[PDB]
Amino acid sequence: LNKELETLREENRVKSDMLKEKLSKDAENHKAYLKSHQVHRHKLKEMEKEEPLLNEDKERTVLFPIKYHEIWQAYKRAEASFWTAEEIDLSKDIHDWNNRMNENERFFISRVLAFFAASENLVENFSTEVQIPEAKSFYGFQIMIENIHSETYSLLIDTYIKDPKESEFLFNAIHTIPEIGEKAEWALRWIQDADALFGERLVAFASIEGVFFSGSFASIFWLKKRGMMPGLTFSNELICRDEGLHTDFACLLFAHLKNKPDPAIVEKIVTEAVEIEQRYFLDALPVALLGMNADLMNQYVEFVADRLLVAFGNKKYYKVENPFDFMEN
Amino acid sequence: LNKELETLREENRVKSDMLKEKLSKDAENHKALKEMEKEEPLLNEDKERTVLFPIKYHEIWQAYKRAEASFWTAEEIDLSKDIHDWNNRMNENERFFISRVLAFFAASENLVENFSTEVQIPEAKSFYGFQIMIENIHSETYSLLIDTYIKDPKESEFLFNAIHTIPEIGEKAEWALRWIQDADALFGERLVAFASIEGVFFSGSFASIFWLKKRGMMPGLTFSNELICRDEGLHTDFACLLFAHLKNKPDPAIVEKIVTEAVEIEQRYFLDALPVALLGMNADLMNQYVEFVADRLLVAFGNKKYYKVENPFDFMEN
Repeated sequence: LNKELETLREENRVKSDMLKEKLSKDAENHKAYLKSHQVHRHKLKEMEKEEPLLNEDKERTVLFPIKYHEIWQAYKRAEASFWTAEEIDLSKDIHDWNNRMNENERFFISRVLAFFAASENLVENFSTEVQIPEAKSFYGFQIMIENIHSETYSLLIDTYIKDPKESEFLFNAIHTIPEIGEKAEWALRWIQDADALFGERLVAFASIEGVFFSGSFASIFWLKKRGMMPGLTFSNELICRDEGLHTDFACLLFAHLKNKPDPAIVEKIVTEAVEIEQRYFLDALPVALLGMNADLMNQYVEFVADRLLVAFGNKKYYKVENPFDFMEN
Repeated sequence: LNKELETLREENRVKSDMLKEKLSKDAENHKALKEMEKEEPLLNEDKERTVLFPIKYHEIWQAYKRAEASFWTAEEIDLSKDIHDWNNRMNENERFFISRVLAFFAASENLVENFSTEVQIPEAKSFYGFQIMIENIHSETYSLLIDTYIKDPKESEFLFNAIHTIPEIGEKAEWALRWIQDADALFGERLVAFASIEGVFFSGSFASIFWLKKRGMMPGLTFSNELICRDEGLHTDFACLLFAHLKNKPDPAIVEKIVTEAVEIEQRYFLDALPVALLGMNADLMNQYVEFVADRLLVAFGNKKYYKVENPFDFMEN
């Protein structure tokens, strides 16, 4: 019952709040920062109008001579990976859901799906900006391929849970998770607020594809090890692959930026993400529920962020290592 | 030389201007609902939904799947016998008309900024997402093509210079600022203008290239030109489908007038810039096709056939 859940959250109530606190005074620490940099950020955001990645090269309509090979190469690498939800064999799955997965497992996973099927930016704040065809291609496909992800998670939810009676409780007891709110505030902070430099939004976006969900991906690769939910594992593999292709791209584009953000920010955006992500599992879904070690999970998310930081130019802040070998890929 | 070109434009100088004039006083005739818009289901989020499956809008969805299942890349286009036919089978007149028709394709924000952004139904967003993605492959294709047949950028350059002096581009431009880029421009009207961009504003080139299929040539081109057309149709049809869900539809007069102004700029594309004669076609029949195409769209929108002409081509029977 909720009993164990309680014990489990309890074991990680201390660490949770250590974070739950360590975020709060970030809504302020921010107002503080911006307040005293009103002048500086103006200069940057003003020079923004001069980043090649952000201005049309009207000396071009040929629409081929490949100027940005590195980018293009990213488009092709992803155009070549197209896949639909109907390639997902979901047969042995329904079986393992009732005769192999215990009560604890049928819970963790159900919730982790409900998460995926919940979480404008890509299009309206990025695909619109960026004046190089090479990149627009990548983004278009990114938006298109992410819509297939969305279909997938629902198909899945809709395959395993056949009693909407539950499916309903499920989604009700999912919008009370303090993490959603916190994630929300994390976003209004670096993304939805104007006067928010492009380069900073790139770090926040890559953090959404590369950090804000690395915890669920691995949790599902764990089910692969104990050979189960074959269909899920398969979709969960293609998706992860994808969100990686996507994260890497942000990095690649960051690189073309001339006026990059202050390393401090790059590190702080990522960092605040990690903390909300770890807090996902030391509060809402305990990885213990499916045989995982909370300490190692926390450690992975840190690894993942660390990895991203280096991709961005900053330096490993965590300095932890890959606590999982099945995520070696 | 430019001589024949002149004779050809000449034969259709009278008809051209008839139109060239019949557009001008449209920038004025124009100068001469949006609140309820906020109440069209297609335009408002149904927050009583996250499940992101229960298929509410089957008609739409069906459109998405029908198009998700048609995915194709530029690298499936065999462009071998093409390069051959471009030099040893196509005459001077043909190398010209086609070159220019490619340069056109490779020139012509709306789909996304105006539309994909509006329309609060997932079923539709999926379709649009794929639409934007698949249209980017079209763009790549036309350039690949241009880049395969024309290997001397020295030409490729003249080509693109003597292509931005075409009065049609400007006119098409004004046609757009009129129904699309101007604010206070009802959604339903922009749908008619958008469908006109996928279904009418380029029907003339598609057919012109299906004509090369008849006389068996440019096999690669014909093939790409087939998949693309198929696509832009899937796309046009969709607009119609969405128009249907609208509760406050535009005044039939507008629906007819937007389409109509399009047709005229489209016909004028070939009675001024590229004469279909150049590749053995009959300007009278072309003009007649564009009219057929528009006519067909009007009925799709609910209006009535304004031209009443018929399909002057059997190879476009599809």
